[PDB]
Amino acid sequence: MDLRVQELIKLICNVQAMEEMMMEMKYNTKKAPLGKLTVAQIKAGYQSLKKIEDCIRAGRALMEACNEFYTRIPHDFGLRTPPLIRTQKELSEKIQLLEALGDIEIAIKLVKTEEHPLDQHYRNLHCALRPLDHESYEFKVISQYLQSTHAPTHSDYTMTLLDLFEVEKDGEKEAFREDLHNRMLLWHGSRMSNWVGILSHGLRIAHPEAPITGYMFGKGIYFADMSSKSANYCFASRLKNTGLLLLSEVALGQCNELLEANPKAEGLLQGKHSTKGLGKMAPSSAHFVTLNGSTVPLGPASDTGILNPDGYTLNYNEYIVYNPNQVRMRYLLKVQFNF
Ligand SMILES: Cn1ncnc1[C@H]1c2n[nH]c(=O)c3cc(F)cc(c23)N[C@@H]1c1ccc(F)cc1
Repeated sequence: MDLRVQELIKLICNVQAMEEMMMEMKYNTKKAPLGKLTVAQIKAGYQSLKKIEDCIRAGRALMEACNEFYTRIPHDFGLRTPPLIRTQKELSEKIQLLEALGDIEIAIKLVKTEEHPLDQHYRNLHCALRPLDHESYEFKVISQYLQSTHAPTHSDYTMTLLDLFEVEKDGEKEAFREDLHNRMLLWHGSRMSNWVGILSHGLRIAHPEAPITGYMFGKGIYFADMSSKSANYCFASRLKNTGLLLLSEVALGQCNELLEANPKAEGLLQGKHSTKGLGKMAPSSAHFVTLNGSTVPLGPASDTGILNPDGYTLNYNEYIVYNPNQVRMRYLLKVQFNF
């Protein structure tokens, strides 16, 4: 490759990192190594999670259900009683875990070699990654957007743009809902473990067997107009301060705008093309710009005056599309997190 693209590839294709990351989520790799991971294993996971969600919707069976889960998706809690899976946060953790294994299952297949390995990993992605000049117009806007939509309540770090690549995933230009109005350039963040999957298969909706209570606005692909909302889903740390952020063209269409969580939001569409969870603070439109016919919601964020008298109010917006054909990957940011 070019060196910058080589180091990116190195970075995301590091299986030792993937292993470290999974141990950090308390997954037992000694017992179920990542190289012995299969689609069937991971479905078995979902099927046992579904059975747990069932017990929370209904009311004993939960101990049977949690055990089956831990049998099929081994964990490592050491000498402590393995905890039960009982709260919304807990179940959503288990889903973040399984998603991640699916992306690793994918990476491990892909990183197998027959050319230099890094050049092989790269080719098998089927997605052009192109480093951009830091003096260029596109880098200017992206930096401004990165910083200017850093949310005031994600004050625990800053981000530094280390490097920028334009992304072009085979298939996407053509599949894309070019026709839909309301097209915006929006963020997506994810665990480092997941990039080989996302680059090679694209952003995907939730797995079919995934429990729906995990998903605030149902099983779509989620985006923010607030860089740090997305960046939080990188799960970076002082120990692992290099992450990646995605910018994608998102064909939003008419938005069904929602004040609070509804996992059945997808059936609420009834003609519309996306869900938008309304936030307290959002970038203001007097400040937007256009990059290749996609609106870029430049910061800073302002009180939108939005309020949910019924309960919890979102701090910042989110957008959910329920078909990959509404997403076109566009730029990938290499970001240093400064804690
Ligand atoms: C954890 N996860 N797995 C796939 N997608 C995600 C999240 C997400 N990933 N990345 C983003 O940029 C994002 C931007 C949002 F405004 C909102 C988001 C996300 N919510 C998604 C979410 C959060 C909790 C949950 F239980 C399920 C889904």
